[PDB]
Amino acid sequence: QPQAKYRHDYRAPDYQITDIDLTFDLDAQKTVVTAVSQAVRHGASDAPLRLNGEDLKLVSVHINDEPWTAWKEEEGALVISNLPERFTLKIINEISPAANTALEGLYQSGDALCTQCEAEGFRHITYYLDRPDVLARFTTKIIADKIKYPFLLSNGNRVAQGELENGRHWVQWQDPFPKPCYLFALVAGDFDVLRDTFTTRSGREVALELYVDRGNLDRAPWAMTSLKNSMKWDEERFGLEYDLDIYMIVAVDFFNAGAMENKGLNIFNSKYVLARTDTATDKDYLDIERVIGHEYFHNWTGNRVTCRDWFQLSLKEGLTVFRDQEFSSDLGSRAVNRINNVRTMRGLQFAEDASPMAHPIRPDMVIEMNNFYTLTVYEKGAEVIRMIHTLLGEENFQKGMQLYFERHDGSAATCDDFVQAMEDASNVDLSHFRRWYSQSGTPIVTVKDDYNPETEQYTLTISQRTPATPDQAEKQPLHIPFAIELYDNEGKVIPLQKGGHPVNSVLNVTQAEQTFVFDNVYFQPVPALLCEFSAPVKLEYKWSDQQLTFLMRHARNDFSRWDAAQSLLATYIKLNVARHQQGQPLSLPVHVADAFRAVLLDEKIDPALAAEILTLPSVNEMAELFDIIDPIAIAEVREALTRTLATELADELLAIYNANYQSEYRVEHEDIAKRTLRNACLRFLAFGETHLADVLVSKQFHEANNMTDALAALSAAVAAQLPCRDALMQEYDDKWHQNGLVMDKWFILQATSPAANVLETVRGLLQHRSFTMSNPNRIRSLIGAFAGSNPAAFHAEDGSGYLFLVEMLTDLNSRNPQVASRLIEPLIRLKRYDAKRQEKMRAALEQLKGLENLSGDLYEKITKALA
Ligand SMILES: N[C@@H](CC(=O)O)C(=O)O
Ligand code: NA
Ligand code: NA
Ligand code: NA
Ligand code: NA
Ligand code: NA
Ligand code: NA
Ligand code: NA
Ligand SMILES: [Zn+2]
Repeated sequence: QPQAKYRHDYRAPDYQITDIDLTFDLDAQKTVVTAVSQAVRHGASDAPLRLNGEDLKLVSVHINDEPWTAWKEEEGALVISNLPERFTLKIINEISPAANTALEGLYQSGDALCTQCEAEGFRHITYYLDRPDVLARFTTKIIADKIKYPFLLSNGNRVAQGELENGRHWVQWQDPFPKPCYLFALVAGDFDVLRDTFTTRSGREVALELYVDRGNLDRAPWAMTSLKNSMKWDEERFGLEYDLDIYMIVAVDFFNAGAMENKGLNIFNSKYVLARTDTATDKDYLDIERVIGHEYFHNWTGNRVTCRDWFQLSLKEGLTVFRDQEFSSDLGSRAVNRINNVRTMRGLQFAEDASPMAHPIRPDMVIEMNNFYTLTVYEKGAEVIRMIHTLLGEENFQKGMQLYFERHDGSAATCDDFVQAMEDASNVDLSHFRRWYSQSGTPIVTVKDDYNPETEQYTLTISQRTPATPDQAEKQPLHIPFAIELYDNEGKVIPLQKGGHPVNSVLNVTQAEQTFVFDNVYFQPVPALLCEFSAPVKLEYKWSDQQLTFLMRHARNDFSRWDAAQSLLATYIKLNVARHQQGQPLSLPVHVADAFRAVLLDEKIDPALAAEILTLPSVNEMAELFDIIDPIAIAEVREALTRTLATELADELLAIYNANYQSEYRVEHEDIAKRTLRNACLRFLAFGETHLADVLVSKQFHEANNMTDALAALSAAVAAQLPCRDALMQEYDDKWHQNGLVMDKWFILQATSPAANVLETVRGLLQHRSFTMSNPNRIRSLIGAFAGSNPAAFHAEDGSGYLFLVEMLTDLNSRNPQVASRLIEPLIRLKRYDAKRQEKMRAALEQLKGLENLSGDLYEKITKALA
């Protein structure tokens, strides 16, 4: 079983490879790879060259065309001794794409051949320095059957091509930018292609090419549009242009993650490309936008400046996630973006940071690097970049970006390099701030206030601490940017000031305990605290219900209104989960329902914001409110809350639902906001009087002129168990079974059903004609959704959920360890549950621990969990 690697052990490579010339004789069963690398020794004279390789059949090794005798293969490697200081290495080896079920390296996706090399997949293709601080100029020649693989793509530009006998042909590509090998890509296959052009602001014309399976061309234009929007935004906001002549994107159906930023040749999960208005939701559209942007933004933050080592992953991922969010936010509703990203942080990433798998955004120890493409590295990473932006402001932040690229373009850099550039450009000290890179867990910030009428001073007393995590026992105070705003009783902002002088509204919370005093506060204020979620922390402040509804009515930033609503609900969620556990039904003060009534009827509230306030926290967000999670109580309480609101607000709900009717479907931000509000009302209405509800939901499903409205109705039928549910579900199956992406939404609904027999229906679905264990999207939509988004069923008291997940992981461990490791995440959270649940979950993990051929991916998580 493999060994952890440690950040502190980094050392510069003994050898570099500057140029590599690859040839593939491609065939599904047996591909022959010939790799000619120019190498240069940088370390000691007697150091052997250690090349990484996995599942390779070595055919030959030459050094300057001399067959080499001074080498040996060992586990995962080829070690070559006694070398000159500079030489040409030539390796020939074979691999087998068709046997590759793990989907890393060169593998088969339906009838196409494609690659996934990040993190360490290139070593599955040939023996190489598969580490991202080795940067080479690639030239890639691909030879293949002309009829099966008429398109032969790799990074860069086409520089040669020819025909051969026996119906073969080849294309050779060259990419002038030196790159680590995780950015290599190869695709071969037969595709429809949508071609278009973007002209950069300095007048460079870029050819854009989107390759999709035959018959999918009608689902390509949105993705192409989003790519152009991405290129334009990166110019306007960051000053960055694309740096090559062609930009290819290939949509493939078998892909473990969302997409991959391979230079000039991104490969995407089809989920994040294909859309038409009858197949895809507004959410899909905005996800496609996000992910096309993200991969495009990587061209600079990732490709032109790469990562010295994998412990620096957040250097590219946090930053690129921050960029995708700023892009979505600039183009769409900034408040909705921020809100959703906060919901992800509080509801999903916080849970990871309290799990056995916790780590800092820049990890210190890793066994299987594929386990570290996480909510923490990505989402918390972005929150960290956003704290830098909070602290410097946009103008200085952009100077730091410029200094970062000027210093590091064409190299592999570290997180620390990025911070240093931000500090040097801005003259803001971020010494203490760096601790966000090295410390795990979610800080808890405790605030106490005092208003003094004699002195006309408001004083905040702010504390922080981060509990210990399983990985780190010592924790220290962070540099928390803690934004506030103070409101008088009409809703006007009170200027923050002290001893004659303006005070910055971003307070520097750097110690365990400190006090901040504001002068010239002539009237007792209501504060907004942690505005725009200015740091990724838990806030402990004893809000009154009235302060919160005041904020819902007057806070200047949309986000603060949302967040005040979430704090209002939180008290009553906790109340009612304790009640539920004692058999007591839901209790909600009248004035709380009235605060939501007011939001429904305030015509001055942006519908984008109203919709989010009227979207109740998910069962994951509700779970973060508790020390011990009771998932059955949480789910029953969320249902009961929804039915209570539905009853108390029925007439207003119906009215706003009807008022937001739109006969034209458009993918435009104002329209999306109205629809989102409409459908937020629908969710409550689905839990009204049974007959009204059944009629309204069924009508929406049947008369929808787009998938957003049809899915929302179908989902409501499922959630509220309405009489029409089985018929609507069967209709959607009959209509859409041949379409995987669309059936995924139905699999999710099945898996997250509140029906008593959900598990049984889920097992049955393992034989459904649209399901297959060969496809990660199907896996995640049916199995992963059950385990991860239906905690109430997953955690059924008879333990049937755990046994089901064990059976599924027993298969996936061998087939596709990365998807297995995604799916195991719910079981590793056992210590958040009660003793009886812990016990069955430990047993399930001990069973897994005992699997023959346990993957490293699962071994890592399972041993942290059982600790
Ligand atoms: N989203 C993919 C790759 C990326 O960051 O673009 C992953 O989890 O690796
Ligand atoms: Na190099
Ligand atoms: Na990536
Ligand atoms: Na990259
Ligand atoms: Na905007
Ligand atoms: Na991966
Ligand atoms: Na507002
Ligand atoms: Na949670
Ligand atoms: Zn990324």
